Amino acid sequence: NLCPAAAYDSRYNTKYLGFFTHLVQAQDDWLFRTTYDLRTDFGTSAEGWRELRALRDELKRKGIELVVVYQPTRGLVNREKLSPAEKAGFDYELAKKNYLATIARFRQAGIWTPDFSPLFDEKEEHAYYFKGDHHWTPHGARRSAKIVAETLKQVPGFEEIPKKQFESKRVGLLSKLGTFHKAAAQLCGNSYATQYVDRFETEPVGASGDLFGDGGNPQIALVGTSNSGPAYNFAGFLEEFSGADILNNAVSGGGFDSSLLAYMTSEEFHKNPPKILIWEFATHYDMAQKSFYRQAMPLVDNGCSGRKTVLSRKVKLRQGRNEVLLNSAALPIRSGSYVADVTYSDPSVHELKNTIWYMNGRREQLKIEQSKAVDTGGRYVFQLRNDSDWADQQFLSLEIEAPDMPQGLEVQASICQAA
Repeated sequence: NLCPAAAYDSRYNTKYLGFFTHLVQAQDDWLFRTTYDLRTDFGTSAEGWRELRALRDELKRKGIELVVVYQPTRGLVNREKLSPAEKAGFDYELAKKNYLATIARFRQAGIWTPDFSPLFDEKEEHAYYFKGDHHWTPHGARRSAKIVAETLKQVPGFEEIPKKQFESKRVGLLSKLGTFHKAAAQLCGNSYATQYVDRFETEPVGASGDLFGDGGNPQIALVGTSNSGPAYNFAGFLEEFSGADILNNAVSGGGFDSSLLAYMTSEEFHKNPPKILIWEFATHYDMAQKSFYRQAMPLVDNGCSGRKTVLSRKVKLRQGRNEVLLNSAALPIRSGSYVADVTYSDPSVHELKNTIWYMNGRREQLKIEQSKAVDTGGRYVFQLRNDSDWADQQFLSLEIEAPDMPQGLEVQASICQAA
């Protein structure tokens, strides 16, 4: 039913289109993406695995256990919706093997990791995935949350977490015209039916003993993508099957990084850290991205908050370059053991362009893009570079390139010792 042009990866050469490379027509109105859905490669580089373990450890030091929800591919779960040709062409066993190996590597990094493989190659009346979209249906989210809940119960400390009874009810229908279907419409002029599935919500029921473990506060937090959003009720099913409150901090559009970064920038996170942090994302993200970890690591301990700065200053941004902090007294500030903490006056500024000068004339240009949908109060936090040959350098200056900058916009920067 798809037009011939749809079969060529080079036809998907744009921003919108690159998320669909390339579309194939399966049974009924099922579409699959070859590179996203029918992939056989999973995981990350050795550096990625080291960064994941380091982050897990930092979290563990703070009394936080990490659970990763590694959402499986549409190909692994809904294999059977493929055409016989496509099914024959999709190396399902290789994909499954590589996926499971990746799950094992998560575990080896000290991360609790639910195994979704019993859901693979499913035969279910309510399909795990939408026909022409990248989101799971609520039923998919539900079957996933049952397994995750089983992992949560194994997590050290889970027994002390306050327990409640939750019930999930269907409260309406959820309409979705899938993104793959829309992409195919743009490419081929095709037209696909909007899907309507069961929409669910979850509520506490019963009496208001076990409710008061850990003083009664919620102890489990969820960070994630649009998949953990309210429409699919992933958090609600987690509560239903686990008996525990789930603080949902998912960010739609946030991808791999945004939700967790915004959450760990929040004050409540550092005031009352969760015993358990659940982290949900899919298989196409680059898990080794260094600028992610440079923020996440120092964010575990609230950057410079509560702790004395060696330098601190507030300047109004001019168009272009702004020198923000200058070590004019030539104080001892070793890079690979120092941290930056920075706050815009306008919380709607979702981009930060930094230049870091050292006493040897070298420079680092660090550019941090933040999701449009989050609000960290305009705050950003990052470690000074500690690559092989940078950790040793003496800090000289921090400069900030102005953002469509709001008028009057100022910025507050501070540099502190790291623990």
